[PDB]
Amino acid sequence: MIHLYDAKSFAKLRAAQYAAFHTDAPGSWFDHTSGVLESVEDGTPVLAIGVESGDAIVFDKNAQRIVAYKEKSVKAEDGSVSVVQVENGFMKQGHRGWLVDLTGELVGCSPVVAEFGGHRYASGMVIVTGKGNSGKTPLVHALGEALGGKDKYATVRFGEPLSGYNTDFNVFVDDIARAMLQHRVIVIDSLKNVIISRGAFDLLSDIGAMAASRGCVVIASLNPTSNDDKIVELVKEASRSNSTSLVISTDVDGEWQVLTRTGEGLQRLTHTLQTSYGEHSVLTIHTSQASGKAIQTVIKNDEL
Amino acid sequence: MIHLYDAKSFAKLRAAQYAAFHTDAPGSWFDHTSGVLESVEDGTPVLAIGVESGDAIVFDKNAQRIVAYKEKSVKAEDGSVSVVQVENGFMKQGHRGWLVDLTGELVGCSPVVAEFGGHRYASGMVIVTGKGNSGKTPLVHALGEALGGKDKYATVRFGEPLSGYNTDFNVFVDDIARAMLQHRVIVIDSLKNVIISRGAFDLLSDIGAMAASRGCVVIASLNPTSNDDKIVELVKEASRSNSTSLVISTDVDGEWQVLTRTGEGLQRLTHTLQTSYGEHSVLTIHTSQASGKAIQTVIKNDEL
Amino acid sequence: MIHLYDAKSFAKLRAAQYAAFHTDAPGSWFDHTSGVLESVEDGTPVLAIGVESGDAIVFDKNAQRIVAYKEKSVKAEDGSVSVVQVENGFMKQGHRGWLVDLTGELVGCSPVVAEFGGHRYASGMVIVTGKGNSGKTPLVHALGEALGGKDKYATVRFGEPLSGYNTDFNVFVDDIARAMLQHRVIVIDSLKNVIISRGAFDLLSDIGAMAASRGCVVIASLNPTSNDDKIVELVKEASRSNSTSLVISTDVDGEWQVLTRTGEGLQRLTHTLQTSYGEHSVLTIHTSQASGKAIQTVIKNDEL
Amino acid sequence: MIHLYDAKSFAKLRAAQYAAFHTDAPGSWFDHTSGVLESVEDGTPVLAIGVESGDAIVFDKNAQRIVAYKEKSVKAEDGSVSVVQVENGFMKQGHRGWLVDLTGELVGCSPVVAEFGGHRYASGMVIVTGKGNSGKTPLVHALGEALGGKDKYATVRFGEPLSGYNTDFNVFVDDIARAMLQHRVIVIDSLKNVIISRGAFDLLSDIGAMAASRGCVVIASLNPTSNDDKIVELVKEASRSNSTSLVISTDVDGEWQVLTRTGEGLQRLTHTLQTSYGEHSVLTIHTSQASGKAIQTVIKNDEL
Amino acid sequence: MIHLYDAKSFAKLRAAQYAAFHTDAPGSWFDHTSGVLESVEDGTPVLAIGVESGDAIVFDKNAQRIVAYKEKSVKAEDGSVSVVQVENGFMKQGHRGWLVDLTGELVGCSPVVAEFGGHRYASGMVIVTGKGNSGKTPLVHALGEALGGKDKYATVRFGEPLSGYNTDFNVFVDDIARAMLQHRVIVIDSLKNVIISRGAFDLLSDIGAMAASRGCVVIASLNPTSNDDKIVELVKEASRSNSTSLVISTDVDGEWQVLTRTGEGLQRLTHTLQTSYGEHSVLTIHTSQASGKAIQTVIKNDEL
Amino acid sequence: MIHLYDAKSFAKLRAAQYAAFHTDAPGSWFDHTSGVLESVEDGTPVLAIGVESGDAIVFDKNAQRIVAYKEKSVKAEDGSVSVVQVENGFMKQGHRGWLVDLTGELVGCSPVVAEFGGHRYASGMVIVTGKGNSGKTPLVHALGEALGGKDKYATVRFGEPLSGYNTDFNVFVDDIARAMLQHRVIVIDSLKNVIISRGAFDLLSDIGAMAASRGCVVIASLNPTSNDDKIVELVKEASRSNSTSLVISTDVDGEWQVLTRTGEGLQRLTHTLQTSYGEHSVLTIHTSQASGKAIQTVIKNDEL
Ligand SMILES: Nc1ncnc2c1ncn2[C@@H]1O[C@H](COP(=O)(O)CP(=O)(O)OP(=O)(O)O)[C@@H](O)[C@H]1O
Ligand SMILES: Nc1ncnc2c1ncn2[C@@H]1O[C@H](COP(=O)(O)CP(=O)(O)OP(=O)(O)O)[C@@H](O)[C@H]1O
Ligand SMILES: Nc1ncnc2c1ncn2[C@@H]1O[C@H](COP(=O)(O)CP(=O)(O)OP(=O)(O)O)[C@@H](O)[C@H]1O
Ligand SMILES: Nc1ncnc2c1ncn2[C@@H]1O[C@H](COP(=O)(O)CP(=O)(O)OP(=O)(O)O)[C@@H](O)[C@H]1O
Ligand SMILES: Nc1ncnc2c1ncn2[C@@H]1O[C@H](COP(=O)(O)CP(=O)(O)OP(=O)(O)O)[C@@H](O)[C@H]1O
Ligand SMILES: Nc1ncnc2c1ncn2[C@@H]1O[C@H](COP(=O)(O)CP(=O)(O)OP(=O)(O)O)[C@@H](O)[C@H]1O
Repeated sequence: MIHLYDAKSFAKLRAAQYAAFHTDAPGSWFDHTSGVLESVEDGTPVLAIGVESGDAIVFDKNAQRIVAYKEKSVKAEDGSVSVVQVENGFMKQGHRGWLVDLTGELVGCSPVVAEFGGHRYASGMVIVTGKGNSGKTPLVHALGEALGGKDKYATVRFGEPLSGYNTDFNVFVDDIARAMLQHRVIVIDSLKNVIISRGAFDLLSDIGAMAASRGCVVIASLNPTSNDDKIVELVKEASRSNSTSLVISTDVDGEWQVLTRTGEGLQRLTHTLQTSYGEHSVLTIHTSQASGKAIQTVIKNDEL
Repeated sequence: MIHLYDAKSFAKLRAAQYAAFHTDAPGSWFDHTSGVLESVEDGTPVLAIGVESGDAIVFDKNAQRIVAYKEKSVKAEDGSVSVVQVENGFMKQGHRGWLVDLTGELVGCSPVVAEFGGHRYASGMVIVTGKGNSGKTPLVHALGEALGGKDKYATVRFGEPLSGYNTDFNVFVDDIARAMLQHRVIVIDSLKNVIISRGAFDLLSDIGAMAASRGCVVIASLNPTSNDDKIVELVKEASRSNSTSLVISTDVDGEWQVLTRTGEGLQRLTHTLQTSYGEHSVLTIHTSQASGKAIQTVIKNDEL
Repeated sequence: MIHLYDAKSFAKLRAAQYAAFHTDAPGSWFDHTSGVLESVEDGTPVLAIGVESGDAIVFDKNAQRIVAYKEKSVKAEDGSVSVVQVENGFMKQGHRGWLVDLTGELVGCSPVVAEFGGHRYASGMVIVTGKGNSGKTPLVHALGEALGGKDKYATVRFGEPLSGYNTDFNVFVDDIARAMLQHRVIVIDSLKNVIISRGAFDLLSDIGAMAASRGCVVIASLNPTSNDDKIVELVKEASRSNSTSLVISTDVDGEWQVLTRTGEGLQRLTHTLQTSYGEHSVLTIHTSQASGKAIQTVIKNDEL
Repeated sequence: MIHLYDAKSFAKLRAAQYAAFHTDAPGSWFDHTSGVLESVEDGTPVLAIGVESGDAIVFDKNAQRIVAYKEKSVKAEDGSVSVVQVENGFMKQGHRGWLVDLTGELVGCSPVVAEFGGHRYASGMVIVTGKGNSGKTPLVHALGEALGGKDKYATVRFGEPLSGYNTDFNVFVDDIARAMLQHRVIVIDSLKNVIISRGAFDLLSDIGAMAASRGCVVIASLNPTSNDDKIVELVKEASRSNSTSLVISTDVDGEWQVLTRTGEGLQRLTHTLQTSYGEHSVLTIHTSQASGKAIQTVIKNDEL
Repeated sequence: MIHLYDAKSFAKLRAAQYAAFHTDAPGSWFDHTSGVLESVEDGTPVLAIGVESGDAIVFDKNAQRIVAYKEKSVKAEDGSVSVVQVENGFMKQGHRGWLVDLTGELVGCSPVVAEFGGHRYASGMVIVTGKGNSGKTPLVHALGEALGGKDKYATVRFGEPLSGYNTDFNVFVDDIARAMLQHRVIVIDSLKNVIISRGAFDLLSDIGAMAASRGCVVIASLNPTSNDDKIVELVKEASRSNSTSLVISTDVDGEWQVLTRTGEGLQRLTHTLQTSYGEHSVLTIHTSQASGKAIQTVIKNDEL
Repeated sequence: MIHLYDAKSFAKLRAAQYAAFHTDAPGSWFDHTSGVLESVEDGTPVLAIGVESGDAIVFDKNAQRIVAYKEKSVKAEDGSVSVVQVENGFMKQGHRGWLVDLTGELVGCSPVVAEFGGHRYASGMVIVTGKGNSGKTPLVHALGEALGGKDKYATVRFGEPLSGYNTDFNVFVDDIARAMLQHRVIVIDSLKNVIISRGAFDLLSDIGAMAASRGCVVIASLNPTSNDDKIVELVKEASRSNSTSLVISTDVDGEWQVLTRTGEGLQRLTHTLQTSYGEHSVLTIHTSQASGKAIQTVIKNDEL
């Protein structure tokens, strides 16, 4: 919905967003939204995500797909009215994204999802990319395990010529939806076949906000393989604007750079990670500051 | 509608447009249009805006979406006839934009929306853009607060991978319509995912006139990230022709240039703004001339 | 329809086309077609113009839109048959343009619409463009007033982020049709949003011929802003081939050059105008030869 | 249909094609097909041409449009079967082009349409083009009158911002069809708006064969105005492959070069024309050899 | 269908493919397939070819178009099932290409179609192309006569602005289907208007296999006129991969190079042809080795 | 489905994926999945593959196409639900790929399909490409025979102008499905006509995963002929990301290099092959290390 502000209420919001990343307990936002979700009347639509065609499928709090749901309206304090309807397994009325308010007045945040090795990581979408010899898949799994901490991370596999890999987009968004509804740390191995159908474009622009609102983190590998400048710019835009955080490889093998967005219009943070391989290619992240647009852009041209 | 002129009535029109920006009390046009809107019969369609498909959703004077409205025709002074009809929540007959006359013979104006720091600001659409390190988001919010003055400003959030951000275009236009019907100062944070569906193209060409007719101001951040010459020219065209005013960053951090259109075919005004950050990135605009097309173009190439 | 000719009937035609521009009384063609129109049976469709989709809306002699009209055919001398039918407000049978013959055997002319400052001006479509500091809007209004002479000119406003400006294409062509049905001097302030839907392409291809047939003149500002070669070439094409006359700015502020097509197969004329500003930006045109395609192409490259 | 040949029957065909251009009486083929057309049962479809959409309208021998025609089949000696059906003014079964055999075994000819100034001219389509100052419209009309000889030529006007000019493609193909059915010499002023809908593409590839089969000549002006390499190649392809003859301007004003195709796979002929203007821009062609592909290509790059 | 192999059956297949070109009696495969076709039940669909839309028309063994055919299924040795159905003149079920097995286990061959001047020529599609002064049309006809030998060759004429030339794609495929069903040597004069609808793309990828399976040869002229790199690469791909053989012009007038594919994955053969003109441009081919991919590519760039 | 992991379950998975390629008995995965398939209830849909339009056809365990199958759902451990329904021969509900779980928790593997000449080869999709004089076709057949070992390999022929070659995409995917359902070693001779319809894009994205899941290998020749950068990049992408293994030619005729993906997140292996020709072009592979992305990219540019 829309929000109204004066100098004072804006200063307050800025303070709360700052706290959502820097001082709240890591993973607390996820626990809070998990509660809001379990307070939902059973069978009520809580999330809608676009399929290949541009249509959306809808799920309930138990990650069950709702095939039918008679029209229902809800007027928010905003004055606006939200209407949801599901016919034959597809949304007839409503919108993509969360169909229940998980944030209230706490919007534009980057809820800390976890702390590891002395650094706080943001919820939302993290794109792992870069050129060079550092492997993306091993890094995505090591980050998944690290941010998970005491919790197991969820792995969504898509579009790789390996055994058991799903290659159907519609199954992919269904896997993604279920993961976000049930797990704080999510790994997506291969955004590649996504980088185009209306569904893929929707996913690219919707997932980061979906995750940030839930307080969960989605870690997706994006190999900028092609040298075709039209998708190169797409990968770069995804890395710059549809991602809450960016993890990109450097000149030095095994070393990565993390760029974190801490809130709407706030400064981006940056830090470096060292990594190494153990048996069967299992990678470990070793544990042993603000950046301006100038810096941001320099990192981005690495994609060229 | 169309208007007829001879030298004398054209001169009177030019004098009136001049006063609409330079001498009318700031924000008085907004108060005037609020009265016109309130004098509308309850349930009568006053505003139509396009959704993603290119279809239009319609609202009444109370920012409530009209789903059913029997065909009704009105013949204007012009002799032309306006016909409106709404079926199943969508405009069957009519046009995008204001469905009631908010202007009469006072057309082609840039109704002054507010005065701040000794400068008059126009209603209509303001695009905040530019390259460099000066942040756009902090600026749109500071400008929203400053032009709001005694009034709170409305914030429409769209397409950012942050908590509570809507990413569905159809919800976005619903938020925009309601904001313009109820508030004089609006902030749109992120025109990014707009820069393409028919709905997005409609918004870009419709919003400035909608707002200028209402006497409200829509301050939209537009980060010219991509270097893909096709959207680059789209961003530049938007900044040059679809905006009533332009606020662009300079070589010096914290400093901005404001290019204001004062009326149809009138000269543009320019002035500079100095700004600084305080706690939690809250930005403040400090407060302590005509330009030609050549100057205009020079600023525009900053976009490259 | 088609016309048959031999050396003699061809010479007569060229003599008559020459007269239509060079010796006929200014604005006499418009008075004549006004006569043809008014002598039409009430309700008879007289003009069809394309809407956005490519469909056409139809008007009667009083600029009223015909929503229903039973199929009716007419056989001309040509032997050809014209069939017109209107269903649910849209043309089911017929063609875009004038539905009644306003020309007969007198075709291929640029009927003189007015004489001002010692120069004869042609009816049809005039595109006012060019790069530089010379203002397009002040110029079209000044031309409208001057060619209007004793008569007021009609102003059609479209696609500008200013008050009261319509931005819906379908309302635009309805405005245009009515203006041509009722006035000899018409100004369109902004073909910009036209420069693409089938309706827009249709308008660019139809308007010039429509106006010339009626003996009215349509003066349209076309700011060649974008540097995107695809539309830049569209602006040139429109300026070169869809315009009966071209008024383009020069290196000297306030100075313009006029290129006039005087008839089918005839030479273009050229003359220069000096102008100056008075109060509130009201512009005045001061009063106080054939060209070859070489000259014409040179002017055209000013668009680059 | 298909044709079978052995060395002897092929040599015979080659001899007949040679005679169709070089020795038959000018215009005799037209008279022959005129007879074949008048021997057609009244109301039977003889010609089908594509409209904008890609559908085709059909005419009878009197250039009357057939709106209904119950399915009918005809087996040619080829063994093949030709079926024609017209429903609601549109061909339901059949093909574009002549629906009655006008040629028999005499195919691949370039029937001499006329002789003038010591040169034989071919039927089919002639495209008049080129850069420079020589005017296309005056030349098309002078050629029309010259080839007409004792007969008047038919003029089809399309897409020019002049009085009485039709701008609707569907009316244009109807004018073209009628002209080919009733006249040996046809002039089309402006193929411009054709150079894209399926109808325009069809016309470009169909007209030359339509005319060549009838023994009529279609003279169309094609101004290679745009510098957009995609249509430049289109104009060049039209001039090279969809035209039976090409008339192109040279470095010297008033001088033209004619390139004539004399038959399928035969050598092209070339000659030069001198011209001059009389009163009201009436142009006269003064009256007082084989070329290879090398030569052909050189002429074609003139279009660049 | 699919075929299984071990070293031994693969060796036998390679030996059989070798003999299909090098040792079988010229044109014997065509005689063989004629017998297979004649043994088909009357009315049974034997061949389907695509029309412009991408739909397919179907024929019986007597080159008669089938408009109605009740669904019928046949299970091949492969285990697969072929189902055919024809409704309202169009294939409802089935596939493009031969609907009956003309090959059995003899697949991947280039059945020798004829021997002339001491050289064996393959069935399938032959594209005649190249730049320079050597004429394509005279060559396809001379080759049609030479490979026909004791038999007349079939000529399918398409898309040339000459008398009796069909320009409708749907008639073109009907002519092609019938020719291949009834004649061993076919000449297609003009693949030009093909080089795009789904039907045209289908023809390019289907014709070579259709003909090679029948044992017939289709000699198509392809004039690489345009310099538009996109169709240039299309012409080159057609010449390289969609043709069983390629006949291309050299630097010397009248001299051609013949590149023949002898089987799947086998080596290509090359030989040179000298030619000369006689009366009325009738060309005669005078009669008085393996190449590598490098040579292959060299010839191909001649197309640039 | 999705899988949850912590450090320990992840290490086990990587150990198992390593084993699937490095130590499991060659071809044992295929025997295992053959077991899963045969234990499926007759009639149960087991595999869905896309046809040209983007729709999917479905097969049972016996490679028979299912035309009708009433909606049936199944809930996996994942909690997710799989729903399959087939109407009129097409999948109404379900997804492309395997409709029955062939992998369970064992995902992301490249199951060893065979061992030949001291090298283990992976199941999944192998693309055989490269520039130069080394023949693709002889190589795929030689690999098919070698990896076949004691078993015959299945050959799927598509898009070549030779006898018996199918050129219809829908028959192609039916051939492919049947081959994977019934054979461990499969060769596709020509993905060329695939490199675009939704079906083609689907195939390129699905086949590798399908084959790897089954434990079968699909060897496809892909001749990178065109120099059109758009498809050149499509060939690289397919070679880089849609292939489980890549076999590409070198500077030395007869010599190839093999790049094998050994598992999800694992390193690629590389080895070189020498080959030679025997009778009738039958090729023999002679029998007698990890790579980094740098190495991999260098190989890829050989495509340019
Ligand atoms: N306290 C502070 N001091 C200096 N700069 C600050 C600041 N707080 C915020 N900023 C700057 O404000 C800017 C905020 O970003 P914006 O320019 O609005 C684009 P964004 O929306 O953050 O990302 P986007 O363009 O990908 O959507 C950044 O340059 C940030 O560094
Ligand atoms: N009094 C004055 N003296 C000098 N120039 C004036 C003037 N009044 C207006 N102008 C110029 O007239 C021009 C008016 O704008 P125009 O070029 O006609 C269209 P616009 O207002 O720029 O809208 P647009 O950019 O969307 O097309 C500007 O160059 C303005 O500076
Ligand atoms: N008396 C004359 N002397 C010299 N040139 C003349 C002339 N009369 C006409 N022309 C030329 O003939 C042409 C007439 O204009 P048009 O009818 O438009 C034919 P065009 O200009 O060749 O094609 P177009 O439609 O692209 O402009 C112009 O070049 C005009 O200058
Ligand atoms: N007797 C002869 N002596 C020399 N050349 C001859 C000839 N007869 C015909 N030719 C040449 O044969 C060629 C015939 O043209 P082709 O190369 O087949 C292309 P076309 O079909 O004529 O035109 P197109 O490519 O635009 O469709 C021309 O180069 C012509 O000069
Ligand atoms: N005995 C032999 N000695 C050397 N090279 C041979 C050979 N037999 C076959 N070849 C080569 O093997 C290759 C066979 O062709 P491939 O590249 O596999 C596909 P193609 O037959 O060219 O069809 P395509 O061009 O449509 O893809 C050719 O380079 C051929 O010269
Ligand atoms: N033990 C190890 N030592 C060094 N590198 C290793 C490694 N194990 C795996 N890698 C590297 O990690 C990557 C594993 O391949 P993938 O799973 O495909 C991730 P990627 O290659 O970064 O993305 P991709 O899918 O585009 O190939 C490769 O670069 C591989 O070389």
